[PDB]
Amino acid sequence: LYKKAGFMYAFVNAVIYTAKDVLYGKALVVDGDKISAILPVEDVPENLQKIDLQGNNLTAGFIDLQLNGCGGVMFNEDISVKTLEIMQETNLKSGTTSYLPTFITSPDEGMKDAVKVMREYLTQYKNQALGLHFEGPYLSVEKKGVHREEYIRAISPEMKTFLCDNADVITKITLAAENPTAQYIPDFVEKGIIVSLGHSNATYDVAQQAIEKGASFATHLHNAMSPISSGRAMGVVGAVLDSDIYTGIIVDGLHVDYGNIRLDKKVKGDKLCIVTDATAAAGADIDSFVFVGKTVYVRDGKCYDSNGTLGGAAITMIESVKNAVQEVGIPLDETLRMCNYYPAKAIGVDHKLGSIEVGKIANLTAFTNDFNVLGTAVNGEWKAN
Amino acid sequence: GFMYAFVNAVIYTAKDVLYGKALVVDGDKISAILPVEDVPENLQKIDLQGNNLTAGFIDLQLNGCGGVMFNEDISVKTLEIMQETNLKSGTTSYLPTFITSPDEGMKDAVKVMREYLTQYKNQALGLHFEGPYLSVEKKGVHREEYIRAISPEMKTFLCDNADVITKITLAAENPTAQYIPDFVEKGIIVSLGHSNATYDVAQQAIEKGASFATHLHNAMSPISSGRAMGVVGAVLDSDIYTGIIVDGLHVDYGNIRLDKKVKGDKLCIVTDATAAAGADIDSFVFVGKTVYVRDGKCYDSNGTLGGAAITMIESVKNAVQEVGIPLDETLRMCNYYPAKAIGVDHKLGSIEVGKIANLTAFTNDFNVLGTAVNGEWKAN
Amino acid sequence: FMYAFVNAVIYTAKDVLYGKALVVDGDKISAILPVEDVPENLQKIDLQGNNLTAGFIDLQLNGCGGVMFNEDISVKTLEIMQETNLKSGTTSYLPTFITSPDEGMKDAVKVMREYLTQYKNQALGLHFEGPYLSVEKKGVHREEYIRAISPEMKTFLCDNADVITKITLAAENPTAQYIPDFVEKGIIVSLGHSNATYDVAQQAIEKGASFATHLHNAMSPISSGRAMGVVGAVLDSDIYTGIIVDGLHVDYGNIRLDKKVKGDKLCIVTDATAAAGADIDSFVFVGKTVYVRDGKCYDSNGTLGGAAITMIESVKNAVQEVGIPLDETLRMCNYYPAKAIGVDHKLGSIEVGKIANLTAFTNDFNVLGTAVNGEWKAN
Amino acid sequence: LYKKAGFMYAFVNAVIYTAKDVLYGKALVVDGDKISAILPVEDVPENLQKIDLQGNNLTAGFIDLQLNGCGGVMFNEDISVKTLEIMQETNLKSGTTSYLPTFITSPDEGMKDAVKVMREYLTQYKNQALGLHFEGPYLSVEKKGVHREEYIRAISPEMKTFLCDNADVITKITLAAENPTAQYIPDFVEKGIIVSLGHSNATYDVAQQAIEKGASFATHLHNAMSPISSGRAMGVVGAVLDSDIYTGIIVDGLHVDYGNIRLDKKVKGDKLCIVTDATAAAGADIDSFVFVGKTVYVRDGKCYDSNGTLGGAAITMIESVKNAVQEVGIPLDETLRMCNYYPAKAIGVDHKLGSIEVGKIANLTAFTNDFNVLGTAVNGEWKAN
Ligand code: NA
Ligand code: NA
Ligand code: NA
Ligand code: NA
Ligand SMILES: [Zn+2]
Ligand SMILES: [Zn+2]
Ligand SMILES: [Zn+2]
Ligand SMILES: [Zn+2]
Repeated sequence: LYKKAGFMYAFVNAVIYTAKDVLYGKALVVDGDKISAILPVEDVPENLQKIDLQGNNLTAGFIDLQLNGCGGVMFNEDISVKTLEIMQETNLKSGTTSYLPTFITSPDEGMKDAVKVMREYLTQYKNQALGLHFEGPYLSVEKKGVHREEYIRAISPEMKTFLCDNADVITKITLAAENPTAQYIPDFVEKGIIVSLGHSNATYDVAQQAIEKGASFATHLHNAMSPISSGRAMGVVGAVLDSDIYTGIIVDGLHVDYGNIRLDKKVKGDKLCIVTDATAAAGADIDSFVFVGKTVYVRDGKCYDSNGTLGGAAITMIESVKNAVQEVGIPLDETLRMCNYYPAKAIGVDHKLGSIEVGKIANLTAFTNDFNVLGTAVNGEWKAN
Repeated sequence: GFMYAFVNAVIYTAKDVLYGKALVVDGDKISAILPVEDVPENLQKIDLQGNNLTAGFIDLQLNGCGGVMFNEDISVKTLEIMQETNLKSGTTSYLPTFITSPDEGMKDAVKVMREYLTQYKNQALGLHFEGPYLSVEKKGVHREEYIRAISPEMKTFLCDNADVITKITLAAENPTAQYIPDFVEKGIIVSLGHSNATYDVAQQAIEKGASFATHLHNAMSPISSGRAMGVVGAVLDSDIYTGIIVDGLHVDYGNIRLDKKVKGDKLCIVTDATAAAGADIDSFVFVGKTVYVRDGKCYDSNGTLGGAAITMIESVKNAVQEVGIPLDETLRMCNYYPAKAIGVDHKLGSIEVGKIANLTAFTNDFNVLGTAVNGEWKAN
Repeated sequence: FMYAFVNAVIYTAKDVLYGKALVVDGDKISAILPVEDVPENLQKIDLQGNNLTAGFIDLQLNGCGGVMFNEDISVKTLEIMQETNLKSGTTSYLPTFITSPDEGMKDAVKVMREYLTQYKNQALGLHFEGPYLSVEKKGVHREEYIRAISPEMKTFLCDNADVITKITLAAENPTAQYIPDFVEKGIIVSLGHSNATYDVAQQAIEKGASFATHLHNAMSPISSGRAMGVVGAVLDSDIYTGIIVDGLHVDYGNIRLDKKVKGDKLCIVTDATAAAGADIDSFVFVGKTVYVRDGKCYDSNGTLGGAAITMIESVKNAVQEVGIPLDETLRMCNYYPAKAIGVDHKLGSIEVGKIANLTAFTNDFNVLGTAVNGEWKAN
Repeated sequence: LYKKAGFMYAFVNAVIYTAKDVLYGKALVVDGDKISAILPVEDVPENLQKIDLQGNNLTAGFIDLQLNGCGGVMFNEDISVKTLEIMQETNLKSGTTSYLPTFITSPDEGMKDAVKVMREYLTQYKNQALGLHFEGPYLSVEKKGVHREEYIRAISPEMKTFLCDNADVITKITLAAENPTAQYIPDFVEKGIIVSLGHSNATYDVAQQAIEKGASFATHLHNAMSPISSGRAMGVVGAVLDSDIYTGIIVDGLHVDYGNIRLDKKVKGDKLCIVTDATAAAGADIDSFVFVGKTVYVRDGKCYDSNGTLGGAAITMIESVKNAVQEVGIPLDETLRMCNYYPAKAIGVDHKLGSIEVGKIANLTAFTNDFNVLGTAVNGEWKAN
């Protein structure tokens, strides 16, 4: 009624990266919040409103599976619907239409606050911030990174019930394979929570046991992980590489050498996902921020604490696309799949998001060949950058 | 040597698709491939506005264009017009194609090719004699009264003039095929075409040295049964390079899908174009036969097609949008593979340092922005 | 009853296994395990380093071992064809009943249904090749019997779909209107003996046809750049297709091209006749005299009337003359035909829980024996 | 020459692994020391005597690029032509027809003795022991392994001249990328010596510099190398993997976990070579041997000195083929290439050795599908096991 869902409109004069094809000479019709039609550009009804993308690129909006903050805010430091709204709006400037608010190692009280804020946000917004990613606290202090040792712990039976009871707003939990909490991996998976390995010093065998129990993701590969340290000690890194699970990797050139990403892409193929792991530094100009009481300084696109340990990243998805194409040498269409289609599959939202197919949600990103985002559509709502 | 740079382009090198790079031209050569932010500040830049840059296209079968036909006006001026017309659709090199007709015109065409080559490099490269040593059953629009078998005198003439003859298309069942080893030894590419030969007779010609096949499917014995594979089957079941027309009228797009799957990096795109390409005409004459031009189709009185009205950049669009070949692979079918098919790939057909700066810039709706020929840039 | 095959290279359809044993339990594949883990007291068949794979499935087979299903419509014929098949590694097949009067078709349905009350996973179901063909591509099929289906015969076939696996018909025959009806009833529809244009053949595929019968043979070919025919529609499609690999029906070079295009959709069939696995000089095939001279079956005019080849002989030719790798060739004889007719959940590959229909063979392509429903019999 | 005159014969009833094809129904004709023809088996000239391989496999003879000893002898301990003859004869029992005698970290005098012995051996034998592999002494103390710290050193200009002057009998030198000796890599390469990286704790950058200066091989990947220890520290292992050089790897399941081999094969493709790194225990039944003053014990397939340091391998090429096929999961035809064709390419003898093609040398191995060697041909001369 009254065109509440909007007039139908069409993107024209774009190269369309659908995830399965690269389309030339086609137009993309949006109807309400859905991708309506993909048709020859000269068959678009003359009465449709048209967005002329001037020969640039159009793809499904990026999905960022690990995001602690951006645009000057941190979810841990300000647990509110407003923070989530700010992060969503900031993400659009870099082509990211959905994300997982990532809430790291901290007391039980804030975790329950996070659950309340997520459920409140989800009464108002769909297909944007999708669900919580609890990164910690059930980690290993030997691979704590910037996480506070005093909060790294094993799960109580009551907290296990709490998280299972609230699985409808929890997309992912990152935990250590050797933490006693790994006993509950089948319980989490049964409730629909993605279990991901991270901040873990486990051996190869112990990591594979957690994968066997149902862990299906690995959090920022190489960072805070036991590595392949010898021919006979493969660690969490080797376990993740020598498996079929999806894995996230940061492509800022600072967390992981581009050479390592080249190797990891050859091994992992269509199971390697790009995440930002971004902080308040991303999409803003700041000199420091607070991360669960620890001050993280921002200098030269590096986010590090006073001892030089990296605490998140300052990168965005479209910047990550550019680095993967230009420095890692991944072809553009495959790089895009690592930012939309593969993360969608990794958390099981791919029936409605992550690729350009008729009937899926019109979450979309337009971008140039020098990797500037021109605009986004979220639920069919186009907003130029 | 004048130096300048192309910037703000996606560069298709034939081996890579480069983002964030610049291309530096020095005289007639590709001098450097650099991060765009490392271009020396004293170089003028051509800003390609985010569009595409690739090696200039090479058209291995081109009868005419821009309203002229090489058979009808055998002159250096004709070759100059064809070259100038070709630039508008991204084609920086071509083989002037001279079809079935009497000996005297063939000798004129050799004289004109030599005169052209006293002046021009890396443009019209050398003659493609298409015929007359063909078969009458697969003549197409070629004149039956001129289809013949070669005399020892004309065999000597052609080998004596191999310095300006790039390719000869002949029929595998024509007695002229006995001379395939002679032609190849003199440096002439032998192409199979206009031939009704059996599979076995075609395979014999390939074994003797034929290394190309002329507009696959058109004027060829087909695969007519499980047991009769003909010339088409011999070409497909071989390692030879093959040309194909991608106008959607000479060959069904589904046939091109199959042939690409079989032939991979041996399938080249040719236009086989006529006076109608790059012009707005309704008919033209082709060795005395009028050929009508209607809706991109060139056909004679019987509806036999006589060449095409297509260009290389239009063929690129059709291969990408109708056949489903990826852009970078389609471009290779228009520059890198034809370069290799005729042995000019050491200097042309790909973007690498030290090769000739024959370049084509084009948009994603397949309009050519301009070309460089021997490093000299001209916007369309 | 439990036993294991040991000392074999096991082609499972997904992997080529070395150092493993295959345990059979009753009629099922029970376990695949390291050979040194097989208990001492478990009975073992030692395959002496030779090859083991899922039994072959022949989707087009008119007769063999001296008998023709059309000519001798009986359960005994199907038993003879099955036991003959085992000698060349073929554990399941579709009895193929060609273009002939309605009454014989009804006889075949009765016989097939009676056979299936006694035998499982062997002769699977009928292949009716014709009569709804075209006279321009009749081959040895009798022109007088090629026809368009009546509403009464359409009802009979759909009523008896429980024993009809496949129907081969021509895309330009008016019978093609009923392709969705046949498909809804569980009958595979295959294109064959058809002079259709590309467009009319693609129309039949869009309507539900999912197979093509002996590619190149009795089909309109790709006759030009612009006329792709039935051959072109099948190749430029995602449907399964059968091909004969006897070197007489189709040039090996054509099979090379067809394999390059169709990949995992190209299935090997024998299209064999009474001459396969027998020593006869001629036979009559629906009134047509077919002479047998050194492995070629042809009528007086020289038209091929079926083949004298077996599946293991086709494997050899596919490997040695076409150049297809052994593991891929075997898939064209078990896994891909199982998928083409929808029995791949129980047959066609070596996976735990599937039926133990198995074939053991040497590297010069002699069959050492078979298991059918787990029951091993050496050649 | 009162040895047997070279004649013509054929192998029939074999599956032939040529390195480019797997042939069924073919025969292989030998003429003198050359592969003469590959023909349909029915077309074999009827006058020829025929070896019937009874349906088993036939491939080019294996080339072992790292071999310290076998059959009860160690080249370091008995620097003699007789030692090289015993190793070659022992090698035949496991399908290996060529090898590089490996001489480890030792004083200059022994190195000069080895050059002397290698040159005299090559006056008598072709296509067998091909030339020396000097593994050390220009290594690093931090990754010395079983090599004596007191002998690890940097090369003098006189010893550098000696090695370069004798490059005609030296196939390969393994050195550490951070050893000052690495400055001479271009000199060694210009003289025709393969430079391999090994026993090196170098950073990724220093290792890539050595590769840039001409190093084209890496010695037993993972073993005695700096690993990829984090996202930002890729070490020698990462430099080798993220390059196009050939590298050798031990496939005994004890030096390198099979999962690591899986990963390295996915990364390296046709650049990964199998070596044995074997010792006097290979092809013998001994409980110990001496290796430059140290007793090395043979226990449960392991070779280790009294303090438990690994000192070579007890594995043969055919056993490694079995492990690569059954434990790593590499297809048989690709596994064979890692044992003949790729090592041939790695040291530049592929024009004459390493594959079954007409005109190449008839160095051949016949083996069963339970990976027992039935026999070999060396320079066309067949000898059954
Ligand atoms: Na959830
Ligand atoms: Na020439
Ligand atoms: Na059925
Ligand atoms: Na040397
Ligand atoms: Zn973390
Ligand atoms: Zn022509
Ligand atoms: Zn038939
Ligand atoms: Zn070592």
